Amino acid sequence: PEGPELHLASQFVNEACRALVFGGCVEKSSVSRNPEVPFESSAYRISASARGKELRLILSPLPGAQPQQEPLALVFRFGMSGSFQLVPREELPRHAHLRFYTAPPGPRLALCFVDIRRFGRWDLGGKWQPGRGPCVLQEYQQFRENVLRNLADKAFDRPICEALLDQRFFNGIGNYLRAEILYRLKIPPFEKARSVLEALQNPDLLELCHSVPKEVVQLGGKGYEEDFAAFRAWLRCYGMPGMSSLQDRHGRTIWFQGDPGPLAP
DNA sequence: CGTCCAGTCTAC
DNA sequence: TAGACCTGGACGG
Repeated sequence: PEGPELHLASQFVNEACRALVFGGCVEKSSVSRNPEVPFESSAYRISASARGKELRLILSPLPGAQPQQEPLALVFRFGMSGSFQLVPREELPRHAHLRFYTAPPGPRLALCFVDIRRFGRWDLGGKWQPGRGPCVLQEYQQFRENVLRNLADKAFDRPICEALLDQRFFNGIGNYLRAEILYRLKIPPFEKARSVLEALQNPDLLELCHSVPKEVVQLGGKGYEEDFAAFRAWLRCYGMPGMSSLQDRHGRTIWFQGDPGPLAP
């Protein structure tokens, strides 16, 4: 999951939990190495917001809910397989690692953080990860300034295709968006990041870092397959017939058309 | 049956 | 840099 999936997941939680009341404890699977969430309330509401490749749940007790409880924030990173589902309480998916349980009246549900591969993480705190840059979807202008004000960073010595995965400057961009972004501008993936960005300061690379992921958000879906067909059809480069692929320095596969670029293996 | 493939995090 | 962290689906023999 990349910024668009985190964004659609936070919309899911807000739409699906809009008229729900949760109650009780926050149950973690016994196999999860993430922290126990110390929260009980007889009546709480769940909402969400996304920032880049992180999502923030707010647990909000209703007026008069017992025990006495302030709102609690949890920040999630999804790794390669995280997601949220709203399921019937006795029909938990495998790998439902964190669960919030509706109170009565009405059918007993569970909102679950589901993560097959368990690369996902959550922290108690509610703070965004120190060091992640602004959200390419929701903080475009801040995101653009943060890159252009710091081209001196050794990060921008690297190929543009690698620079685009560095969550300090491109919070929300991952492996499919870097391929799709670079292909719209026919920028060789192994051009030096500083060269492509100095030449900045007809949409440019930093505008596409916002508008490309925004296109995925507007497709909708992705558990949030018919909806996965829509995505597959949108892709112009990532995994597509007739496209070249190389490994970057960290063993991640960059898809592209044409010139590999000067800094290539 | 097996191999290979799909975002951090941290020990060298 | 390299390996670690995980599960499961696509494929090859």
